[PDB]
Amino acid sequence: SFIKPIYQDINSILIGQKVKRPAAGEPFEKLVYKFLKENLSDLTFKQYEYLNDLFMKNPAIIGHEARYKLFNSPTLLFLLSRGKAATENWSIENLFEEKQNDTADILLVKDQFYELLDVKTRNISKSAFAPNIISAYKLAQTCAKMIDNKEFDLFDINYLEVDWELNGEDLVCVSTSFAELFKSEPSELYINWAAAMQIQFHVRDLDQGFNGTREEWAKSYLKHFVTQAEQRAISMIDKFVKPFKKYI
Amino acid sequence: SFIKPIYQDINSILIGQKPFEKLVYKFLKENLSDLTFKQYEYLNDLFMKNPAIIGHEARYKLFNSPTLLFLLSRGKAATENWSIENLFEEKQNDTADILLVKDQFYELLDVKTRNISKSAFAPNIISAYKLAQTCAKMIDNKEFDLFDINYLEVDWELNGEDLVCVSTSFAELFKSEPSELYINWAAAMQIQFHVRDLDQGFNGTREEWAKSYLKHFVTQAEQRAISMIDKFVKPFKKYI
DNA sequence: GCCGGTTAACCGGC
DNA sequence: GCCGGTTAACCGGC
Repeated sequence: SFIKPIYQDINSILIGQKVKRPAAGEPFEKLVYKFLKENLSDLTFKQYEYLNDLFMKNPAIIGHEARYKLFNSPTLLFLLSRGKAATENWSIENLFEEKQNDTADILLVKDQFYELLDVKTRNISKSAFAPNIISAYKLAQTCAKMIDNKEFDLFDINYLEVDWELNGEDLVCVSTSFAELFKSEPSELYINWAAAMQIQFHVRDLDQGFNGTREEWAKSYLKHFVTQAEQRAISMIDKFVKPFKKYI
Repeated sequence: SFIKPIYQDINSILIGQKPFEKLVYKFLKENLSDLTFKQYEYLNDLFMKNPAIIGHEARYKLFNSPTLLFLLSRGKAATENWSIENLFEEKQNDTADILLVKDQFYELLDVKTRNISKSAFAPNIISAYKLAQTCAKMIDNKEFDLFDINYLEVDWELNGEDLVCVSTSFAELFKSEPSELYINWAAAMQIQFHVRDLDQGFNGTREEWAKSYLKHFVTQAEQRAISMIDKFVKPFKKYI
């Protein structure tokens, strides 16, 4: 993680910091971005801003196929790149904006290594509700592609969690948390199928005691994923079928 | 439906105006004034007219309807903690966007929006599960003629700085062929369609609709289960 | 504590 | 034309 060495720096900056009251705390992410662009400026990219960048760097490379070759990475191409029609229709006069379904919130790159940082926010006033982290399915392909292409030391997926509460007309940061996905026990990940199949947890609750290699983590997760999938399917007959079979 | 017989009306005062939530509530308020509520406004109302009772079990009986209880009501806690000084604020999880009631009959109007600019993506309408429980609750309690769930797609496009409505549709869920409904499990188990595409060729009774939908649901459930294996299992076995 | 269902929509594959 | 994943997080049952 490029952000860890100065996490403490951030915690101090964000704790206390306030924002406008109209996710709910989307402002806080901006602050986090703003901050990063000030201390790790030559590393910081909103996801789309990296695509725009890479395509300006080679204007004689047009069409999707050619543009896709510019990633040097099947895994990354899969996590970061936009559609084939979207990549086709890219131009200086037609840059990428934000995309709702996009993988990361913020991207930290340095010497071909990539940290993909999601910035999650939380209303601590209300009852804890573990948010969607990432698609269990998307993560699955990610792991598969990692294995197939030998890409084991190219990129990390990390999260920052900004805790806030309602205080008058503005909203304030009470605390934060930081964790790294590939440093958690894969088989302890909670997959909520019904919830668009998303792994779920609060960052402060994520464990960081994985011991093996990156490649072990992927196999281990794929193992857990496949296993949760086998079990989810049977559990479906009982929840959504059985209880209703009488009425028909 | 109380909306249909003035849909034409509505349609007129919407095309041309200027992700983005378009009122519609305002209008419904003016015309059929007494019969419209922004949902929670109804709850507050329902409770404000009965200050005589507190506690959640006592207040859940103010629905006099197992089935209505299920869709409109808030959890035991928030109910209990309801006072004329601590009313309900907007909650995202609320079923209806707008609620019209009359003669002890309820129309649950939902207001969808669409950007004709971007390519068509059937929006989540209602949860397949939530709908199955409803049908289940209708039957058990023979509540077949009490409520409708209808919709009102509002289409629009951007123009320099402002978004303009370019048309509106309207459909009735309980007039659609149940077996035609798309249940996209991955999308939180939601029914997916655009209103202007919802078929309306159903003619059977209400009890028949529900019975049918439970058959549809169950079928698509077994179907979804099996297909998890070939999508989420087979493809990764090779890695472990 | 433990657990999992909802809202709003929104892209892109072949 | 046809088909289905994704993002933001969110409440309340027992």
